[PDB]
Amino acid sequence: MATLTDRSYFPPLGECLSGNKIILSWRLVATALEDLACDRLRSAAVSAFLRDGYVHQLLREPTKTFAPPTNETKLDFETKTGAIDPYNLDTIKDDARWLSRNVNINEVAALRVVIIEYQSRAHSHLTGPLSTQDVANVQEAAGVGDAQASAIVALLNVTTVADADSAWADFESETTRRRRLLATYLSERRSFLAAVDALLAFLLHSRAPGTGVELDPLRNAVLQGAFGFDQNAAKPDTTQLDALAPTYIRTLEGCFDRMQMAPESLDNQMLTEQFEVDWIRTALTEAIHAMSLIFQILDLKASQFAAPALVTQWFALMDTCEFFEPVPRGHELIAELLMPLHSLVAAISLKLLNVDRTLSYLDQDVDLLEEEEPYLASSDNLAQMHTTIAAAASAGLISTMPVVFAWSLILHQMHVGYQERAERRDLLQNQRAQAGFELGSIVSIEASSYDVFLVSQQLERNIEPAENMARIATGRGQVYELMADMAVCLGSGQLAAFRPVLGARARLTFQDLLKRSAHYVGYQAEPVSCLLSILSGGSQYWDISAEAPSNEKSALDIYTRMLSDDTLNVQYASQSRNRFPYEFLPFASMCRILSAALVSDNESSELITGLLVKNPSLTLNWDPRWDRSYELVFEEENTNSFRLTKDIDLFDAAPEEKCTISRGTFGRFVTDVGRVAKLEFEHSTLALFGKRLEVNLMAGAYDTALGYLSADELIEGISLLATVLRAETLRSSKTDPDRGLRILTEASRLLSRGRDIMNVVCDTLDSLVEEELADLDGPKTAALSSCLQFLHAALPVCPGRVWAYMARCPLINTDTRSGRLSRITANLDMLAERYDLLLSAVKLFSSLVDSAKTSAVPWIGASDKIVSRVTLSIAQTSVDVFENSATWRFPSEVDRSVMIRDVVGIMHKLMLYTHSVLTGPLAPAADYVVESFLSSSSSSLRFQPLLATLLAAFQLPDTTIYQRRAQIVSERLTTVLEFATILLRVADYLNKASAGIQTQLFKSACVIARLPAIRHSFRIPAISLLSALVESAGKSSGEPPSLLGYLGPQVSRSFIQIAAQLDKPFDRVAEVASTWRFFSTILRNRQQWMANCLLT
Repeated sequence: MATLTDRSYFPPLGECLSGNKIILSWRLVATALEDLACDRLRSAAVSAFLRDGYVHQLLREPTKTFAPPTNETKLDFETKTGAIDPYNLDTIKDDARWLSRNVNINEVAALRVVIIEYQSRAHSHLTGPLSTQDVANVQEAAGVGDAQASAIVALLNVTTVADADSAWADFESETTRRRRLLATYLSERRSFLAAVDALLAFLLHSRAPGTGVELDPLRNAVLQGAFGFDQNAAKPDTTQLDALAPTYIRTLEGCFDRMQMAPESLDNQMLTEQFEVDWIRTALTEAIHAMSLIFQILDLKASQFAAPALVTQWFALMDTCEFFEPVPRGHELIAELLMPLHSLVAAISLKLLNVDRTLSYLDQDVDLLEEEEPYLASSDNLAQMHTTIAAAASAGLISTMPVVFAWSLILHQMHVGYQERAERRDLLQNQRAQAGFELGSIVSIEASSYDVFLVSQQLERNIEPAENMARIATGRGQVYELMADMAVCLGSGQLAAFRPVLGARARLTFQDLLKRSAHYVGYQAEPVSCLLSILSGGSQYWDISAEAPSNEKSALDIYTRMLSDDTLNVQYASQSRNRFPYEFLPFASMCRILSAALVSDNESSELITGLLVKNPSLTLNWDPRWDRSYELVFEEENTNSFRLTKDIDLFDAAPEEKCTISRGTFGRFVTDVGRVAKLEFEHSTLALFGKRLEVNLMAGAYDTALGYLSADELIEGISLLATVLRAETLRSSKTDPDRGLRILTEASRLLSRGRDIMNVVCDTLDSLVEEELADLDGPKTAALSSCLQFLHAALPVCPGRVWAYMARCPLINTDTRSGRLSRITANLDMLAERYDLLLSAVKLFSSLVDSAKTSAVPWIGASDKIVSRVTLSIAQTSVDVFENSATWRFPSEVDRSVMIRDVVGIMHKLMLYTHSVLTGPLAPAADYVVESFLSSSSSSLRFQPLLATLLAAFQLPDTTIYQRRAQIVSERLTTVLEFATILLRVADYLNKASAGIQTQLFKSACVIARLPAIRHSFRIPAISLLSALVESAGKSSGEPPSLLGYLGPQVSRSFIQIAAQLDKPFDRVAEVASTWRFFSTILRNRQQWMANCLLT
């Protein structure tokens, strides 16, 4: 009746051991809730799991899940297994009781883990180290006289030593099985908290962009069932959701304890080096996902004081855990979790301090809501929080510097409030003094709710401690650089650790700190730069999207607040405009960042674009040759106000294309330390920059009042142009197109000779690259990126112009006699700006071949002739890059993964689009790629990057954060695998090749077949490839190479098992079809050994 049953979460043992019921482990549940995940969340298994009342109890009270053993659970453990070929019930029983004793969980929970391990042994086999023979195969597939070094470092890391026969002897041992049990347990712990975190993100974010987002029935079902939250109710009860925060805060003390010691109840020599890392990694991961949850809950009541009990609970925790700073940090797995952990710690602390509402409340400038109560109301609260934050500031714990900084402001404001009331009181004391010395009431001070705390620390008469905290944090504490890093971590770029939604709401705390510190700090280089970083969040031009972070409206607050918030807008945003273009970077950076981020919000985009087109002022260096073209308007003694008596032209010859500012326009000099003037001249920033751009080309044929724009201003200015063009493009409709068109002509509204901004950027591009033919300069190399990005953005609005220019674009046009300039200029080195340049080219090339597919359905500059040489050069360059990537040194492996995915993608699209455009315009390009890979003159060297992807994928860390990193490696793998399949097909299709490329894939089959046990998204592309391999071998005139032969007996048994386990867990139609395709081709292509293995 009342007692919620365990049976749905833990099926009867018999149905598990048989294979009927596959237990939904937390790992699978977690994967079903991953950032991409959508289809998996629909499946009946997961739907039932999330709708289970028993599961709901674990969600509210996480200590239940792996709760300590009791006689109540010992009893259930006997009952659970008194219901029942030997899978050895006694071995399973032995293990469950061993596990329960070693990590001190209850026998039922241990039994759950034991079965999970048992039902995933096939996966365990494949994730183990390769056999020695397998390594020999990879080595031979690589086979280079020099580039085997990069192959060697990869093989060394794949972990190598095994004779397959004894590997099974190891695997079956009692020791090895129980290490797997510990690892399965640690895996389940990580996944449990990851699941809870991801579940809340799923519930609290309606209208997410998943597949068929009427996942609302599931959302509503869980909300009402687990948290009593009825959205359709009059006033929804949130007390249960709220209760999650104090609950999960409690779990954090545990994570911190475990992070310091393994349970002294665990058998020795389970304690390998591998186990210690896994143990620590789990504790940290649990901490990170709990904190993510806590934040989501706090953010439910944002713009409002948290409950004081919540505020003090958190800071008491930070006190006992020393702000989560002392952690054992040896391995890399542990290392990449530190920044995310610290980011959440800072953000949560800031969220709870709520520096913005706190300062406003102290100035009696805010009215509390019904049940709102600030922690400031109590001196006792403040006393506890103070010593904690002060201790962090004294120890110089780096990650806590934002908290120290925010607190120093709060302290100062309390001190000011006290001094004000003290003077107000001492004034009355002196009025009554005066009236008394003519020819008895001892007037006291106005009472505050924080005074007795102030006195206890002497902060009422001595504010030096607060000043010093700010000094520590801005100085040696490097809080500005620190927040910039946390903003990348909490960003929306490829290095981001968290969901964009969470990150966007968290970065908000950092922005509030800068909003308030601007009162004490001016408009200085550091806070400004930091603010730009917090806004940027590590994004770039390629990340620009037509949609908001998970379609969330409030996720864009951090961006929209730059407009709507009086302090940020006046102190930062409008402040940057008031000094543009005299100071170019900040204003230009900010418009680029905001417009890129605000694409989905029309009212915000119009305000930013409108400002660029209708800009009220202009700030520049005063030309001393204008000392008679102005009269002082008056007051004070004015270095300030003046009025232009004559007209002044910003641009002079040595034409009606000039920038003149009519007389009467008012101005103001802005330094007295220099000669800078702010002119109230309304104008178009874009139109102006376009003309500045044009002047820079003519090399002294013009005069500029604005000066020659430098390399940095060249980079920033074009990127802004690119971004704004791109943004306006994505906002355009079929009822309102030509938005990008308008932006192009608005920027071309001031040029000469019937010339466009298009021509200016293209001429800039060509001129730059002859200047960049010197090749030593990064800033110029970066400017090349911007030109390419503009060209990319310009492609959708005027395709023909871009194609027409690419024909003469010196970067590629190998053309007449190998005039390939991008290759020479990029190859020289492969770091920093060079990578960005090469990426921009690749990305632009990819859009070009995309343009040919939609051209087969304004366009005037595109002819078959031109499209053929352009795409041929692209193919030529793509192959060159792809091949060279083997030896190159990229900034990071994530960066390499982007490069490889996009370069291989280009070549894949060339072969795939050749038939839908007689040879055909894409034919020579497609032929170039085909001939490049089929010729064994270099095929034995042109396979290495393919294998590198294979091994990179095989070594993707097991993490539930850094999902964007995992999506990217997955896209690199998938793209390479699918490219390999198209190669095999085309090779068979024209009967050439077969030979080496097919052979190399067989040599690589040992790695390929292990992929499906690394990630779900790997499964279908890997299997699909092996099927294409088997089908190709069946088309060879002799007897096809045995696939079972290469993989070995045991690996094959495990692989085939998984192809059946592929069908099972989520019931996806696609998974079933790939197993069917694989088995069908095995049975039809003379792989008898594999065929028989299929049935055993």
